[PDB]
Amino acid sequence: KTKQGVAEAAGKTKEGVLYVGSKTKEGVVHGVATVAEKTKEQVTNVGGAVVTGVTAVAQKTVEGAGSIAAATGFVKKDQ
Amino acid sequence: KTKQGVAEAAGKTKEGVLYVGSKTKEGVVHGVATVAEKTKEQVTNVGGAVVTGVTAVAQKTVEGAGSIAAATGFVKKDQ
Amino acid sequence: KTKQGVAEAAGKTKEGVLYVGSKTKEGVVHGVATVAEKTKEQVTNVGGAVVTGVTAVAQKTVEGAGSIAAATGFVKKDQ
Amino acid sequence: KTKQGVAEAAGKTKEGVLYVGSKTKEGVVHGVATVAEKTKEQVTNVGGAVVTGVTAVAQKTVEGAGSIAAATGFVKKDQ
Amino acid sequence: KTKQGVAEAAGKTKEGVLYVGSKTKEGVVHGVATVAEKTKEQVTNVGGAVVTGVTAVAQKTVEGAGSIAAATGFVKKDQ
Amino acid sequence: GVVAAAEKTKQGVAEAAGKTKEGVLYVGSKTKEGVVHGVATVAEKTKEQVTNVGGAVVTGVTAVAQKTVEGAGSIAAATGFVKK
Amino acid sequence: GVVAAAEKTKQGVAEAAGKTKEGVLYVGSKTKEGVVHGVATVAEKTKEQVTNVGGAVVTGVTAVAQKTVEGAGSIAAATGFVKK
Amino acid sequence: GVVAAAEKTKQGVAEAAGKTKEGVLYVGSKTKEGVVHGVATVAEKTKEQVTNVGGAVVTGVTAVAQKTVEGAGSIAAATGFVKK
Amino acid sequence: GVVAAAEKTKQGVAEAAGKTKEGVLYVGSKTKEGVVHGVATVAEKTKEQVTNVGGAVVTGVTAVAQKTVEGAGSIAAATGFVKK
Amino acid sequence: GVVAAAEKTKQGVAEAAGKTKEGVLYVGSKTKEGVVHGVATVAEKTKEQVTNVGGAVVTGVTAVAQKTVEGAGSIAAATGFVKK
Ligand SMILES: Cc1cccc(C)c1NC(=O)Cn1nc(Cc2ccccc2)c2ccccc2c1=O
Ligand SMILES: Cc1cccc(C)c1NC(=O)Cn1nc(Cc2ccccc2)c2ccccc2c1=O
Ligand SMILES: Cc1cccc(C)c1NC(=O)Cn1nc(Cc2ccccc2)c2ccccc2c1=O
Ligand SMILES: Cc1cccc(C)c1NC(=O)Cn1nc(Cc2ccccc2)c2ccccc2c1=O
Ligand SMILES: Cc1cccc(C)c1NC(=O)Cn1nc(Cc2ccccc2)c2ccccc2c1=O
Repeated sequence: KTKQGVAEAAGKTKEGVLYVGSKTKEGVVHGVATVAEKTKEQVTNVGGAVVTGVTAVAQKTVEGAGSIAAATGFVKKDQ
Repeated sequence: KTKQGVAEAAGKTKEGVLYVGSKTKEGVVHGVATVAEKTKEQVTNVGGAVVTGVTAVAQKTVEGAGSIAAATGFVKKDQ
Repeated sequence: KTKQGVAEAAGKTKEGVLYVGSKTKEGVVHGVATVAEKTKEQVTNVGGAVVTGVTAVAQKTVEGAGSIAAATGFVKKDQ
Repeated sequence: KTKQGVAEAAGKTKEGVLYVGSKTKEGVVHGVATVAEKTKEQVTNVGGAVVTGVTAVAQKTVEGAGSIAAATGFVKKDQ
Repeated sequence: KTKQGVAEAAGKTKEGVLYVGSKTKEGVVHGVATVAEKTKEQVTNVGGAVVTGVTAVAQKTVEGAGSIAAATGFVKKDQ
Repeated sequence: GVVAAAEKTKQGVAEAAGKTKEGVLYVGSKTKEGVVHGVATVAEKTKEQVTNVGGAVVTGVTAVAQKTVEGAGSIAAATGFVKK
Repeated sequence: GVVAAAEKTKQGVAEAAGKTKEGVLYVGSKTKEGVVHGVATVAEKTKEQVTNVGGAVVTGVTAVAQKTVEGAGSIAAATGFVKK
Repeated sequence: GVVAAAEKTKQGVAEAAGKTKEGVLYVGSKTKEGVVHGVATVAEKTKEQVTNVGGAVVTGVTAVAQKTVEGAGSIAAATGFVKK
Repeated sequence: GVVAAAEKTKQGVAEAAGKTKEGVLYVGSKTKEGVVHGVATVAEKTKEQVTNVGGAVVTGVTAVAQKTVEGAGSIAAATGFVKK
Repeated sequence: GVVAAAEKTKQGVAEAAGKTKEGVLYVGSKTKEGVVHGVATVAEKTKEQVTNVGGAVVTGVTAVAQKTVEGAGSIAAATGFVKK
């Protein structure tokens, strides 16, 4: 047997109130807040990559090798 | 047997209130806040990569070798 | 048997209130705050990489060798 | 048997209030705050790498050799 | 048996209030604060690496040899 | 007077404002005003006798959460002769 | 007077403001005002006798959370002759 | 007078402000005002006798959290003749 | 007068401000004002007798957290003849 | 007068400010004002008798945390004839 990333909860009672709960989070992006007020942005681009936004990426994979989650704002000119 | 990243909770009672809970977080990005007020930005790009934004990347993988989570703002010209 | 990164909690009572909880955090980025007020930025880029933003990367992997979590703002020209 | 990075808690009572909790943190970046006020930045880049932002990287890996968590602001020209 | 980086707590009582807790921190970066006020920065880069930002890296690995956590602001031209 | 001008450009923005008053903004925030969370009570054999004559009595297991803006929040108020 | 000008450019922004008053902004924040959290009480054999004559009595297991802006927050108030 | 000018540029920003008053900003912060957290009480055999005549009495296991802005926060107030 | 100018540049910023008043900013901070944390009480056999005549009495296990801005925070106040 | 100029550059910033008043900023800080932390009380056999006539009495296990800005914080106040 093998357990990985497992949340387990067990409870037992006779009389009263019983609460049992389990939660799991794998590859989760939570709570991203961004505010821009009275911001001046001037961009001149000639054949390049410019990124000034908000990016939130969450990736979960099983048995995956060589995977890329996020590749933002790049110039790739391989031969 | 083998346990890795396992959250376990157990409780037992006879009379009263019982609370049992378990939580797990693997590859989680939480609580990213960014504020830009009265900011002046001037960018001139010629064939390059410029990144001035907000990036939040969370990646969880199993049996994955050579994986890249985030690659932001790069110039790659391999031969 | 083998335990790694395991959170365990156990409780027992007869009468009253019992609280049992377990939490686990692996590869977690939490609480990133950034403020820019009245900031002047001037960037001139010619074939390079410039990064002036906010980057938050969290990566969790199992059985993964040679993995890179974050590679930000680089110029790579391998032959 | 072998235990590594294990948080364990056990409690027992008959009458009253019992609280049992366990927490684990592995590869966690917590509480990063950055403020820039009335800051002037002028950057001229020609084929290089310039990084003036905020970077927070957390990586947790098992059975991974040769892994790099963060590689920020570099020029690599291997032959 | 072998224990490494293990936090253990045990408590027993009959009547009253009992609190049992255990915490573990491995490869954790906590509480990084940076303030720049009225700062003037002028950078001219020609084929080099310049890093003037805030970097927080936390890496936890098991059975990993030759791993690098952070490599910031370098020029590598190996033959 | 407030004047903003932009002449002979390719892309131009000219904004002029006399008086400006900003307001409140909440982006990805959580608020808790007057919140009761997680109350557990266990009673086995409780004996209670109450004799109330012209008054306010609050007994037992009571959980009250109140949020008042332009008024008063009371649990037990035994008053008299409230005028105007 | 407040004047902002930008002449003979490719990209130009000209902003002029006479008076500016900023406000409150909450980005990714949490607030707790008047919050009761995590109360546990165990009672086995409790004897309680209350004799109230023209008053405010609050007994038992009581958990109160109050948030008042322009008023008063009271738990037990035995007053008299409140005017204007 | 306040003047800001930018002439003969490729990218130019000209901003002029007469008077500026900044406000409060909370980015990734937590606040706790009037918070009761983690109260545990165990009572086995409690004997309580209360005789109240024209007053405010608060007994038992009491947990109160109050947050008042423009008012008074009281637990037990036995007053009289409150005017204007 | 306040003057800011930038002439004959490639990238230029000209900002002029007459009067500036900064405010409060909290980035990744925690605050605790009027907070009760971690109170444990164990009572086995408690005998309590209270005789209240025109007064404020607070007994038992009491945990109070108060945060008042423009008012008074009281636990037990037995006053009289409060005017204006 | 306050003058800032930048002529014949490639990248230039010219900022001029007449009067500036900075404010408070908290970056990654923790504050504790009026905080009660870690109180443990054990009582086995307690005998208490209270006879209150026109006064404020506070007994038992009491934990109070108060934070007042523009007011008074009192635990027990037995006053009279409070005017204006
Ligand atoms: C809650 C409570 C219980 C028992 C004893 C008392 C004194 C209180 N407190 C208050 O009534 C507070 N109050 N007073 C007034 C004014 C007023 C009250 C009664 C009669 C005539 C005028 C009021 C008017 C308009 C909207 C709200 C309110 C308010 O909220
Ligand atoms: C809570 C409580 C219980 C018993 C004894 C007392 C004194 C209090 N406190 C208060 O009533 C505080 N108060 N007073 C007034 C003024 C007023 C009160 C009563 C009658 C006429 C006018 C008021 C008016 C408008 C909206 C709110 C309020 C308010 O909140
Ligand atoms: C809480 C309490 C219990 C018993 C005894 C007392 C003195 C207090 N304290 C207060 O009532 C404080 N107060 N007073 C006033 C003024 C006022 C009060 C009563 C009657 C007429 C005017 C008030 C007016 C408007 C909104 C709030 C308030 C407020 O909050
Ligand atoms: C808490 C308490 C209990 C019993 C005895 C006392 C003296 C106090 N303290 C206070 O009432 C403090 N106070 N006073 C006033 C003024 C005022 C009070 C009563 C009647 C008329 C005017 C007030 C007005 C407006 C908003 C708040 C307040 C406030 O908070
Ligand atoms: C707490 C307490 C208990 C019993 C005895 C006393 C003296 C106190 N202390 C205070 O009431 C302090 N105080 N006083 C005043 C002025 C005032 C009070 C009563 C009646 C008329 C005016 C006040 C006004 C507005 C907002 C707050 C306050 C405040 O907080």
